[PDB]
Amino acid sequence: TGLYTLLSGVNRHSTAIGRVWLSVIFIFRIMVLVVAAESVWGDEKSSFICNTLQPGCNSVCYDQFFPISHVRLWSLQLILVSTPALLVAMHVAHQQHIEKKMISGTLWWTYVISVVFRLLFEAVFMYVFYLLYPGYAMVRLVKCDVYPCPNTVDCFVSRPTEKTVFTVFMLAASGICIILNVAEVVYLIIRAC
Amino acid sequence: TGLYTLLSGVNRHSTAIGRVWLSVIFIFRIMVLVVAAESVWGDEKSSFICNTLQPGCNSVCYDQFFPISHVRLWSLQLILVSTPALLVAMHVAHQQHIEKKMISGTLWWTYVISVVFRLLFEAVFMYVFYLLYPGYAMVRLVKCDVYPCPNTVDCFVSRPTEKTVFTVFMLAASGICIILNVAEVVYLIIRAC
Repeated sequence: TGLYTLLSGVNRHSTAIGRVWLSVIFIFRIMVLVVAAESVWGDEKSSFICNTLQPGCNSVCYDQFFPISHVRLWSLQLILVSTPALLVAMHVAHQQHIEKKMISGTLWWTYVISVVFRLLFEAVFMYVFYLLYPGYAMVRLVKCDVYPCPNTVDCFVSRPTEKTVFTVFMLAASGICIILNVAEVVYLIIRAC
Repeated sequence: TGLYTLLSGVNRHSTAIGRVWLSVIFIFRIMVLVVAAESVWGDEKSSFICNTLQPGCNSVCYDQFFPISHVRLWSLQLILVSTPALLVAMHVAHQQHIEKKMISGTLWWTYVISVVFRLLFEAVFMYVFYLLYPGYAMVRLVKCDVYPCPNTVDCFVSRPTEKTVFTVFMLAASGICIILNVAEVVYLIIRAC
């Protein structure tokens, strides 16, 4: 859990919000993703079937309707969100090593910049998820007309309801994280002056 | 061949047109139908296939696109066209038997009425063929959306080109028969006065 709190962005300049609340939500998202990765999204493509005899229609329809899986999007989002925290940690380690082998304002500015970057990454991933999948709910039946499928074919999705439930959980957690990051930057600015 | 000439409508009041030309066309139609009945229309339904996994779609699509086979239509047309000729023949046999056990105008009127009825039957069968199958040509691929087929499916017809050739032959023969019957009634009316 210590590695998770390090990846959250806990810093000596962090207030209570960033130290005790943001890290817990980060760990919660990690745990939910670990639970839901291969249990419910494991057979997304192998169980995807269409009512046709045309060879190759299943694969092209699956690629058309799922350009990138939800789990992979959430994994990329978590990696990119955790990157600035470990960047700051490595910078702190470098500064301490330089001190050992031989100011606070630089640390403060680095912390606020990293928080802003985390907010930006969360916002852009929310926007791209909205672009790819406008509705939070997943449907049982889809209509596919991509070549080589003739006319329009019916295709069926695996576990729509469970995927909808986990999507709701993940989106709520991401929204809470965005709100907490905005509160963090506002609180730091207020404390500055 | 004598039975065929009897079924054509050969009568003692018949002129050359009805005695030597109409009967030959009748026999020609019979022979072409016998050749084409089971050779080319035999596998019309068993070889009819559609690109789908839906059970029962082949049968409903075949029934939708072929309400009655061409061969059965031609068989019914031949039977109904040959009916008045044998009706007249049985009436003549009855008259001769009555004469044996004990006028010409009755025979003349019966002959002209039978020719008119043959013309009407040929015309109505031509019209119903035009209603069911507007084009003389048969296509390779058809689009079917009848329940329970989902959306629209592609279905493939057996031997479209050979069926088109035989359809052209049969339609030309029927048209020639219609023209000859009209000429027969006109010639009989002219000879009457």
